[PDB]
Amino acid sequence: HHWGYGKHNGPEHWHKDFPIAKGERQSPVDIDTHTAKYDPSLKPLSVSYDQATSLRILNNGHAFNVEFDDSQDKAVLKGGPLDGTYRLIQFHFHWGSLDGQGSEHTVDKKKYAAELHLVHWNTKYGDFGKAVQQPDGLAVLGIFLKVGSAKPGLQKVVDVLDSIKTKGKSADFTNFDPRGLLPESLDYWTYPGSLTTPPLLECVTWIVLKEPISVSSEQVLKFRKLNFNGEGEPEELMVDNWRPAQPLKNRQIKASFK
Ligand SMILES: NS(=O)(=O)c1cc(-c2nnn[nH]2)c(NCc2cccs2)cc1Cl
Ligand SMILES: [Zn+2]
Repeated sequence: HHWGYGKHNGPEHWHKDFPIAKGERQSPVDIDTHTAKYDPSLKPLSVSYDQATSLRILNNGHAFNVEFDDSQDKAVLKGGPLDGTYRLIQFHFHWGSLDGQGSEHTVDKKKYAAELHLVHWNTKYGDFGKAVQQPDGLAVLGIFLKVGSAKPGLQKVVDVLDSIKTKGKSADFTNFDPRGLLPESLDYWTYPGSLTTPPLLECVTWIVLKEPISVSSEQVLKFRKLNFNGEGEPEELMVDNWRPAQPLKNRQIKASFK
């Protein structure tokens, strides 16, 4: 009876196994655009992905992860609110059953169709497992998806999903360039938060881009054909794998822009 996003094991249940679910810095949150303050002291954000080495794509039974070689400083996030160097380890998405829901963060209570999370760990802690035990251990770059024009840089991901339909399936996924998933502007909001999946550790600096990327209806429809189940089990479509907005509590959301 493990956590998930079903009727009986969804986000409202997670506190029973993970009491930090009701903690002081849980994610995601609603970004109230009128309450977020411009912080002119935020340094410019540095996304250095030209040397990124993608390795593999995995269906982990609640999303799919694109994993990178993070055994050296190739693909790194620096600047903005961050002290030091954060190495890209994986990206994944959250999405909906319908275009009107799917994102984890919301903007003035608006839900986007999906949300991309590029997960990075703080290299001063030496490995990801040590970093998630620290209040500044991770940095996640969050990017909203809206449905409209296709995102050409997403299609290589869409086209491999047929090969990882069910939980525990993986496929080689080399030479994927995550720069193709970025919007034009790097304007962002930032706040201290958590993992949005169990174990919900309070170890994340969130950096959420203001500009959404556009993907096509056909692209998001292919996300919704994945399965939560393993092979040879009753089909349960992988949709609505998002945690809703959590209380902001004693936190301020800072804007990089006026
Ligand atoms: N939604 S999120 O707050 O961005 C988050 C979600 C996951 C996730 N959910 N399920 N599987 N991974 C994650 N895993 C990191 C790694 C995966 C494998 C080796 S390290 C990290 C973060 Cl910060
Ligand atoms: Zn995520």
